[PDB]
Amino acid sequence: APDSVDYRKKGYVTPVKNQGQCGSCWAFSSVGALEGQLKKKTGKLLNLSPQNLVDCVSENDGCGGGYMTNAFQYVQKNRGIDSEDAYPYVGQEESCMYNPTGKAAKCRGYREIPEGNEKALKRAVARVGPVSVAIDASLTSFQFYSKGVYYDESCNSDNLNHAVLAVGYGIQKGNKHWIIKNSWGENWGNKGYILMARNKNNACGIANLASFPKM
Ligand SMILES: *[C@@](O)(CNC(=O)[C@H](CC(C)C)NC(=O)c1ccncc1)CNS(=O)(=O)c1ccc(Oc2ccccc2)cc1
Repeated sequence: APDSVDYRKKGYVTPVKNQGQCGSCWAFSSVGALEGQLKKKTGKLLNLSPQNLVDCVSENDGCGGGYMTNAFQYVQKNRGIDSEDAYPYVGQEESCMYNPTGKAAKCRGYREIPEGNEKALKRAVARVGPVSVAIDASLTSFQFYSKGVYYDESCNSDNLNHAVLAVGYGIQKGNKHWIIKNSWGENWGNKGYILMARNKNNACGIANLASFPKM
């Protein structure tokens, strides 16, 4: 095989979810990194709580938006995060009600990849596991995706607006790609996932806002 890795096979990825009518795409992306590690450093994968981050991370906007690094700082400074079953996802802002009894994971910090360095991202993905990324998902060609390696020249690396999780990488039919997991339910794209162009000058700004937590 060539240089390629798919973590879904491995077991580091949790089933696809839907954010709904809440811009909590960031809470979903941080939770995914958190799970990748929890598997890697435990052996058992478990569903972590996006709702928990949505309500308690005051440094962010709730369903209004938020960064992922800001999500990690909270898990640390709080010392634990809930599991889904413990803190259900209602897709809406409400009171932060963290149940320490159901604390399912924790981290001790994080690390951003060099702004724009695709190779630095690829290494992180291969040596760390799923990384949290932020791309330009405004283009309709992105939204109506069903198959193939997406690439749109009019995509803007300066319009970081949608946060997702890079699950792996590899080639297709002479096409390099970043295996991306979205949070719009398993009805969008290829069962929730989309293959984005890899090595095409950092398309849609894939490497402009990456990070992963340390556990
Ligand atoms: C996400 O909902 C909220 N996104 C953000 O907060 C992003 C992510 C990180 C990187 C902070 N903010 C930024 O990317 C940003 C970074 C750097 N500089 C400026 C800004 C929104 N993304 S979306 O693709 O527009 C979107 C997502 C969900 C949605 O709701 C649905 C859910 C399910 C089905 C249908 C719709 C609508 C739009």
